[PDB]
Amino acid sequence: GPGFDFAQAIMKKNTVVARTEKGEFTMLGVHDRVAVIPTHASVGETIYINDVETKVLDACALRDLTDTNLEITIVKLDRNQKFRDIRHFLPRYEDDYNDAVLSVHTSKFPNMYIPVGQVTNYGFLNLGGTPTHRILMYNFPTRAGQCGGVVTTTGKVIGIHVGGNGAQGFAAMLLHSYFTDTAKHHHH
Ligand SMILES: *[C@@H](O)[C@H](C[C@@H]1CCNC1=O)NC(=O)[C@H](CC(C)C)NC(=O)OCc1ccccc1
Repeated sequence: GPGFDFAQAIMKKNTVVARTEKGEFTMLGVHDRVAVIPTHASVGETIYINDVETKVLDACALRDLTDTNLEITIVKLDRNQKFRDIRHFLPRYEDDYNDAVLSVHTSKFPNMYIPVGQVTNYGFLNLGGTPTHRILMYNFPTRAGQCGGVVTTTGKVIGIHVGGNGAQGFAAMLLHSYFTDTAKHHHH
């Protein structure tokens, strides 16, 4: 069946409730003090993490080389706790997946597992008015309150939930190379 045990281990050790001016989002911690949140959360200079105001030391809204939104924002947080390093659970490449789980961690839903079934590399989506790339699709009627939700199969953390049209849901891909130590460049 679905990898419920894996999703639960990821929720236990690597998720927190994040709250911006746009409301609450499940937030996946990736390594050290680096986490991700859907870009439409509109992250600013500070953010609530588990209802604790926290300094946002960096925020990078990912876009691809066509200058198209990827709907992922990576943040660096001023907190004492380190996140378990889960980078080795991220996919190297784009892919399709079987029998995935969507897990939510908010105030309203502290832990929440939804089997969404098959996940297809959808590609381009006009995501409520914003052209977006690298989208994963599942045939499940996801709802408000689920954004940021972590999409997993066993051994792989494959994306975070960003939208849904009433019949399908949509996640932004997570790729391993989003989080490697790289080069020295001016990004703001
Ligand atoms: C989470 O903030 C929320 C989840 C949507 C909401 C309804 N059901 C879901 O799964 N995301 C959005 O509302 C999202 C925000 C954009 C700025 C990314 N917009 C959205 O989902 O629009 C509906 C739609 C999605 C895909 C094709 C056509 C319409």
